[PDB]
Amino acid sequence: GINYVQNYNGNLGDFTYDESAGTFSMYWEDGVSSDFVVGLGWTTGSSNAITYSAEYSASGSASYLAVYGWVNYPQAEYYIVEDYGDYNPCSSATSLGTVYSDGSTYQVCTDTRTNEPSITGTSTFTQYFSVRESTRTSGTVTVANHFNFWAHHGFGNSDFNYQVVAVEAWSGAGSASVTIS
Repeated sequence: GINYVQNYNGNLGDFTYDESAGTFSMYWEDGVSSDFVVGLGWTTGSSNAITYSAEYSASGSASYLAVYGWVNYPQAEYYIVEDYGDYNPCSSATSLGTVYSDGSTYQVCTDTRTNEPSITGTSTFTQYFSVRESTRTSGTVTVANHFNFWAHHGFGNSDFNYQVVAVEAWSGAGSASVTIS
């Protein structure tokens, strides 16, 4: 029951959505050289499972097909990356382990962003990432398995701000078309 539309620089590409149908698409087939994050979701996140289906094409693009959201305190930005382009965030970040969920292992890592854009303006926050090793573009994400693993490493696992299925990119070109079931 979609009630939040995520649009962070959606203007850099062609973002279309229908909250009633639970569908959206994003074309950035001419390329982008700045960050966008677009998607559909809920004003308050939870640990309920999310089922989605997508056509996602982002080879040669620093991009993610991800469940994305925030925790108010301790302030954290989080990603459960189902598929991605050229860039793996865990290659550079502090490794936390591996979690197994919904048919694959996920590399888990963390990072700290200082004086960067956040749900409160500009601030310092922690990032948690689960990056799928056998990437896919459809399935169920049992969000609770990721939240419970990250909670061992300081993730607040309560006091949630928004949560969306999102497409992000900051370079390259591609397209995406997603349905949330």
